[PDB]
Amino acid sequence: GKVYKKVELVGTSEEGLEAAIQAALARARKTLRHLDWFEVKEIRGTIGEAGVKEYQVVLEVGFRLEE
Amino acid sequence: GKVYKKVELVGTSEEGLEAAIQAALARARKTLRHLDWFEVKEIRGTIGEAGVKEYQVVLEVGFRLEE
Amino acid sequence: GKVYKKVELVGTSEEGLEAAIQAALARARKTLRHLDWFEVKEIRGTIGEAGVKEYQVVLEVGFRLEE
Amino acid sequence: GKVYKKVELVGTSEEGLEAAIQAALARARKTLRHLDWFEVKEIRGTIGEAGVKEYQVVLEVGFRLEE
Amino acid sequence: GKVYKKVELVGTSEEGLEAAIQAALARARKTLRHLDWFEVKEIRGTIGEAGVKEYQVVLEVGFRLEE
Amino acid sequence: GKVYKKVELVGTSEEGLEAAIQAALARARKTLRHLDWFEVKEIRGTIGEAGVKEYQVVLEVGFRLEE
Amino acid sequence: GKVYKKVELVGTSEEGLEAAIQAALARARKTLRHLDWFEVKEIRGTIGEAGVKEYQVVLEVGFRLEE
Amino acid sequence: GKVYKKVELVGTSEEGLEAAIQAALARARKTLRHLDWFEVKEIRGTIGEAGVKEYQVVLEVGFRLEE
Amino acid sequence: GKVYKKVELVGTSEEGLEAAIQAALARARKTLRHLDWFEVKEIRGTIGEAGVKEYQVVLEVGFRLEE
Amino acid sequence: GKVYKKVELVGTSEEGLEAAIQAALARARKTLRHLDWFEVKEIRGTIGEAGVKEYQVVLEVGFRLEE
Amino acid sequence: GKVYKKVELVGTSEEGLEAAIQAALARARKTLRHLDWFEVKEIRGTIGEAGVKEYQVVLEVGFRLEE
Amino acid sequence: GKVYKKVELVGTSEEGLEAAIQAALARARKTLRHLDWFEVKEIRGTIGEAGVKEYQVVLEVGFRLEE
Ligand SMILES: CC(C)(COP(=O)(O)OP(=O)(O)OC[C@H]1O[C@@H](n2cnc3c(N)ncnc32)[C@H](O)[C@@H]1OP(=O)(O)O)[C@@H](O)C(=O)NCCC(=O)NCCS
Ligand SMILES: CC(C)(COP(=O)(O)OP(=O)(O)OC[C@H]1O[C@@H](n2cnc3c(N)ncnc32)[C@H](O)[C@@H]1OP(=O)(O)O)[C@@H](O)C(=O)NCCC(=O)NCCS
Ligand SMILES: CC(C)(COP(=O)(O)OP(=O)(O)OC[C@H]1O[C@@H](n2cnc3c(N)ncnc32)[C@H](O)[C@@H]1OP(=O)(O)O)[C@@H](O)C(=O)NCCC(=O)NCCS
Ligand SMILES: CC(C)(COP(=O)(O)OP(=O)(O)OC[C@H]1O[C@@H](n2cnc3c(N)ncnc32)[C@H](O)[C@@H]1OP(=O)(O)O)[C@@H](O)C(=O)NCCC(=O)NCCS
Ligand SMILES: CC(C)(COP(=O)(O)OP(=O)(O)OC[C@H]1O[C@@H](n2cnc3c(N)ncnc32)[C@H](O)[C@@H]1OP(=O)(O)O)[C@@H](O)C(=O)NCCC(=O)NCCS
Ligand SMILES: CC(C)(COP(=O)(O)OP(=O)(O)OC[C@H]1O[C@@H](n2cnc3c(N)ncnc32)[C@H](O)[C@@H]1OP(=O)(O)O)[C@@H](O)C(=O)NCCC(=O)NCCS
Ligand SMILES: CC(C)(COP(=O)(O)OP(=O)(O)OC[C@H]1O[C@@H](n2cnc3c(N)ncnc32)[C@H](O)[C@@H]1OP(=O)(O)O)[C@@H](O)C(=O)NCCC(=O)NCCS
Ligand SMILES: CC(C)(COP(=O)(O)OP(=O)(O)OC[C@H]1O[C@@H](n2cnc3c(N)ncnc32)[C@H](O)[C@@H]1OP(=O)(O)O)[C@@H](O)C(=O)NCCC(=O)NCCS
Ligand SMILES: CC(C)(COP(=O)(O)OP(=O)(O)OC[C@H]1O[C@@H](n2cnc3c(N)ncnc32)[C@H](O)[C@@H]1OP(=O)(O)O)[C@H](O)C(=O)NCCC(=O)NCCS
Ligand SMILES: Cc1cc2nc3c(=O)[nH]c(=O)nc-3n(C[C@H](O)[C@H](O)[C@H](O)COP(=O)(O)O)c2cc1C
Ligand SMILES: Cc1cc2nc3c(=O)[nH]c(=O)nc-3n(C[C@H](O)[C@H](O)[C@H](O)COP(=O)(O)O)c2cc1C
Ligand SMILES: Cc1cc2nc3c(=O)[nH]c(=O)nc-3n(C[C@H](O)[C@H](O)[C@H](O)COP(=O)(O)O)c2cc1C
Ligand SMILES: Cc1cc2nc3c(=O)[nH]c(=O)nc-3n(C[C@H](O)[C@H](O)[C@H](O)COP(=O)(O)O)c2cc1C
Ligand SMILES: Cc1cc2nc3c(=O)[nH]c(=O)nc-3n(C[C@H](O)[C@H](O)[C@H](O)COP(=O)(O)O)c2cc1C
Ligand SMILES: Cc1cc2nc3c(=O)[nH]c(=O)nc-3n(C[C@H](O)[C@H](O)[C@H](O)COP(=O)(O)O)c2cc1C
Repeated sequence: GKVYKKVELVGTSEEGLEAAIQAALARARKTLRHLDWFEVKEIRGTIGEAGVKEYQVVLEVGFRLEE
Repeated sequence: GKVYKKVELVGTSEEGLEAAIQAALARARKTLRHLDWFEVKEIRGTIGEAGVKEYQVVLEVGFRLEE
Repeated sequence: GKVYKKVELVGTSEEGLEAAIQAALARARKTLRHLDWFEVKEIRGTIGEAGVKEYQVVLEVGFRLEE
Repeated sequence: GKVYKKVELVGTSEEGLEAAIQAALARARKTLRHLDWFEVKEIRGTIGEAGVKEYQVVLEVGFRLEE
Repeated sequence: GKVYKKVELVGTSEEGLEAAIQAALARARKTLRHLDWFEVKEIRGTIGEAGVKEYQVVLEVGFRLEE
Repeated sequence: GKVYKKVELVGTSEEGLEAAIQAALARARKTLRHLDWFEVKEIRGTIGEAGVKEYQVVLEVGFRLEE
Repeated sequence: GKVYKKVELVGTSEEGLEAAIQAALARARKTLRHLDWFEVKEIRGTIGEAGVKEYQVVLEVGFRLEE
Repeated sequence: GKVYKKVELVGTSEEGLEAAIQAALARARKTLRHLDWFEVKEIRGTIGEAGVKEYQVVLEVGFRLEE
Repeated sequence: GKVYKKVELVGTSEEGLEAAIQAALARARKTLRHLDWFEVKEIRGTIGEAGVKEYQVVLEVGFRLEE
Repeated sequence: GKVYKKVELVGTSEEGLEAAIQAALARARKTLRHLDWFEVKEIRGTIGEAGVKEYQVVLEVGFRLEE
Repeated sequence: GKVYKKVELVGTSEEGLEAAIQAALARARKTLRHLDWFEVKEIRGTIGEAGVKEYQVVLEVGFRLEE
Repeated sequence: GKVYKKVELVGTSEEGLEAAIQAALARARKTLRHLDWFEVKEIRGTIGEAGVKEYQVVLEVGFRLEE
């Protein structure tokens, strides 16, 4: 009946984990419709002078295909 | 030489597992050419009053890239 | 806000995979309320004289906790 | 000597990841005694108009069995 | 005391998943004795014009070694 | 037909691995009926002055559900 | 801030593993901009009369999304 | 140069884990030559009136192929 | 050319996940130079009377080796 | 319909990874018919005075069963 | 607050599994302070004329870092 | 009896995979004694204008502890 597609995005943020996830989802929303669920695959990031520099949440986003 | 792409789809069906897989592949065939193989990643679904409500087969579909 | 619980069941059937899943969900329904989704963890079984004897679907069942 | 049990819960929250984990543990505390440790199995969630709608932390909770 | 061996087979069928599993077990029975249990490792297949062309169930078969 | 449930326990012992497994199964037997099989998921433990202090075997226990 | 996308390709070559990876990346470069990193997921291949016939490197390619 | 083969066996014993492993290796030694190393894949078993009934160590055994 | 080393740390914090990661990286920075990236392996923790007591992020830290 | 068997071999070579894989397949070819595909499970090896001493590619080889 | 380090050791013994684990922890204790917990990653070993020759337990050891 | 330690290194090279592994092992040899075996955990790398820029082999190196 219904068919969904999953797309793997990496959301990044210097503020936090929630912000990194939201960054990815805010970009998906600009282009994709019927965004339904997400799955966090891994949490990575870079290290700077002040500790964590950039949080990087690797993310699978599922959306319903039209037509 | 050849390069293939894999795309992750979720086929759903109220009838059965085979029907769920076929639903995903029937939607892929509308848009993609040179579909070659698939790999079932996981089997999930929803529960209703009569037991299984919707079978949901998470699926990787491999196809040959042109040019 | 909401909290769900997951419970690991193994549904068995001599007839097929769908029947094995349905057996587990039919038993869960007798006792548990607000059954929402399931996840197939593995498919196993026994072998007899006529091939497959019993299909055994190891299954995670998610339901909403009350109150 | 001692025997512990592990139970798989899914804590949900619209506010954040920490709130989702706390939701699950607050519900466990109402019913279970000698809660000791937890293990995050996966982080999932739903998508709405404003990005993340509901954070969902799938969680294993370990507690000491009495007697 | 007892020692079992596991052998990895791939059963294929154009008709369905159950038929693929049965194809592997029917071939094992021709040659091996004391076949006891099986474990499905992965589900793959090929794609044709009519959707799924051949279902391919990768399968571990366990049997008791004699003597 | 039949439906089984799996429950995740952690047996602990200062004496050894076998004693840790037996501790979990001895506690299960007090409360659960038709215990059939177990699966070791992981082996952990604590460290003291004399080496290993407590062996901790994380364990899945499968039993047949009644009625 | 930044958002990356990951795409799963399978590079193939009769010459070697490096050539298979390079095949996939050369095809990505024709169409995608800001290609940054790759991750080898698995190495497979076909067998002919002279041993290995075609090396097949399944590959995840990460690139920065524009705008 | 050298080629090794791996074979998956399941050693069982009512006495203990070490005895289960040794049961598998004692049977391998009767038939196979140049046995070099082993890898424990999982530890399972059955449950009886007195706790553990039979320990079952699933095992990969590596040996050098002749010629 | 370049060689990096990875070290596995567990950062802990009573405040949150981000604080737990930062605690680990702040300790690494005291002793190690050329810290570049991190990978979260798992998220665990302890439970107290107020829910989560201590967040524990198991973490791999990668840094470039000198000379 | 068709049934395939998978066999786990370890090909070794002092010259390189491709040579290690080819060593395994060249030995399989001597004894087995209808060799079709392979899957690299892991890459290991030994260390000597001059760096890598022996590359060791653990390999699954799939072939069609006759008759 | 607190930061722990994990180190991966392989304890070996001809006597048994418990002895292999203890061998690793006895060596760690000579050099490292505040050893707290361990995690068994895998169980391997070598094969001789009399069956198992050497048990080899690959082990992660966690200890609290000072100051 | 014997105790080994494992250390996780990432060897990099612009020339190839073998060169990346050798880079890691050549650096280990400068400082560590009784290097015995290695295990490749993952293969990653960076992308430049000419395809692959730097191969990066994440590697576990095992060596016998002295004394
Ligand atoms: C390049 C790329 C990142 C740009 O992404 P993007 O900005 O989201 O662009 P897309 O065209 O993919 O956007 C979605 C499209 O599907 C439509 N769409 C949105 N929601 C949809 C839905 N739920 N179902 C079906 N179609 C949908 C949109 O209308 C849009 O189509 P449009 O041309 O009418 O505007 C992206 O297209 C990509 O990575 N695709 C694959 C590229 C690739 O891997 N190449 C192969 C190299 S070997
Ligand atoms: C949105 C989406 C789901 C729509 O699905 P769809 O029905 O397949 O629509 P598409 O436009 O992708 O159709 C397939 C395209 O692939 C092409 N194609 C099919 N098979 C091909 C092959 N073997 N080789 C090369 N191209 C091929 C088709 O010709 C078509 O392109 P065209 O419009 O130039 O003729 C899909 O485009 C997509 O996932 N893109 C979004 C990716 C994404 O997540 N973007 C980033 C968001 S932040
Ligand atoms: C090639 C192969 C698929 C042949 O399949 P097959 O049709 O089942 O043929 P078999 O040789 O296994 O015949 C069955 C054998 O198992 C024995 N057997 C059956 N049940 C048994 C049991 N429960 N306990 C012990 N032996 C049993 C039979 O007696 C027979 O042995 P026999 O020839 O001494 O009489 C399979 O044997 C194989 O893949 N061999 C290994 C190939 C390999 O890996 N090569 C080395 C690496 S290159
Ligand atoms: C078939 C497919 C692989 C072909 O890819 P391709 O030929 O290499 O190139 P595409 O046309 O998809 O992508 C190139 C586009 O991405 C853009 N792109 C490249 N780098 C980009 C970047 N970093 N950021 C945003 N966009 C980028 C290019 O400018 C181009 O866009 P434009 O032509 O609209 O200006 C691709 O269309 C695809 O797989 N899409 C998804 C198909 C799918 O899953 N279908 C659903 C079936 S159910
Ligand atoms: C011992 C062993 C390594 C020998 O390897 P080998 O050099 O390849 O010898 P094989 O017996 O496997 O040779 C292949 C056999 O199967 C046949 N065979 C080859 N290709 C075949 C195919 N595509 N389909 C069916 N059979 C095939 C060959 O003709 C040969 O049979 P034959 O001797 O009856 O002529 C291997 O047979 C083996 O691992 N056996 C199992 C050992 C084991 O684990 N048993 C339990 C001990 S605890
Ligand atoms: C059933 C089974 C476990 C019993 O086999 P077994 O008791 O170990 O005896 P096998 O003959 O197979 O293997 C031992 C033989 O290998 C040979 N051998 C031993 N080690 C060897 C090695 N290192 N290299 C090459 N040959 C070796 C020996 O000569 C010995 O006796 P042989 O002269 O008859 O060949 C085994 O035959 C089997 O599982 N085969 C595969 C079954 C299968 O999956 N086939 C397809 C069915 S769908
Ligand atoms: C004990 C321990 C936790 C303390 O960690 P620590 O505070 O970082 O102490 P270190 O010994 O690593 O000191 C850091 C050293 O690394 C050096 N270093 C830092 N960055 C470096 C870089 N990027 N390249 C090369 N060297 C570097 C520093 O210069 C310093 O060297 P110094 O002694 O010349 O001043 C840690 O040393 C340890 O776990 N070592 C291994 C213990 C072990 O497992 N042994 C076997 C037990 S069985
Ligand atoms: C920074 C670092 C990589 C430098 O590595 P390095 O170049 O190999 O230098 P090291 O001093 O650690 O290693 C060589 C030492 O190990 C010894 N060694 C070599 N082989 C040995 C063996 N098999 N058994 C015991 N010791 C051995 C050498 O003799 C030498 O000791 P010595 O200088 O006292 O004579 C290393 O200090 C490190 O990674 N430490 C851990 C970092 C860490 O996790 N710290 C905690 C931060 S929060
Ligand atoms: C060779 C090696 C195994 C020797 O192990 P070792 O027996 O523990 O010897 P170390 O020198 O590390 O001694 C342990 C140190 O940890 C310190 N220490 C012990 N417990 C501690 C704790 N919990 N917190 C902080 N420091 C602690 C000890 O005091 C000692 O340091 P000190 O002698 O300077 O006072 C070495 O430590 C090692 O594995 N280092 C890694 C080197 C490496 O990776 N090489 C680069 C590869 S290219
Ligand atoms: C394979 C798959 C995984 C899903 N995972 C989740 C989950 O992570 N959490 C959740 O709330 N919903 C999950 N969903 C349910 C989807 O959000 C569901 O499709 C949506 O609620 C209704 O679908 P629709 O787009 O047809 O309206 C999942 C659905 C599928 C197909
Ligand atoms: C990584 C990968 C995985 C594949 N898996 C399968 C498989 O699951 N089953 C199968 O029959 N063929 C499998 N194939 C073979 C493809 O179907 C093959 O590319 C096709 O048969 C011929 O390729 P073509 O598109 O160039 O004609 C696989 C190929 C690749 C690249
Ligand atoms: C298998 C297992 C896993 C554990 N994991 C953790 C951990 O994640 N973090 C932690 O602080 N304690 C962990 N613990 C320690 C428990 O919290 C421990 O049982 C408790 O601190 C003391 O036990 P008690 O209930 O008998 O008082 C673990 C214990 C077991 C049995
Ligand atoms: C490691 C292993 C896995 C097994 N898994 C299953 C299972 O998937 N389902 C099942 O019904 N029996 C399973 N069994 C039980 C076997 O079927 C059992 O050996 C058989 O019922 C009785 O053994 P026998 O050949 O000595 O008569 C398993 C046994 C072992 C050794
Ligand atoms: C999740 C993720 C994984 C990455 N893995 C690697 C790695 O495998 N090796 C590497 O050199 N760089 C890796 N990078 C770093 C990227 O190459 C990095 O984004 C690039 O060097 C700079 O990003 P830019 O496109 O914004 O300039 C990774 C980055 C992300 C987001
Ligand atoms: C992939 C593979 C895995 C191995 N694992 C181990 C191990 O677990 N422990 C060990 O002591 N030796 C291990 N070895 C080393 C073998 O025992 C080695 O082949 C033997 O010591 C010497 O080989 P030979 O049969 O040619 O004499 C391994 C070898 C290979 C090929």
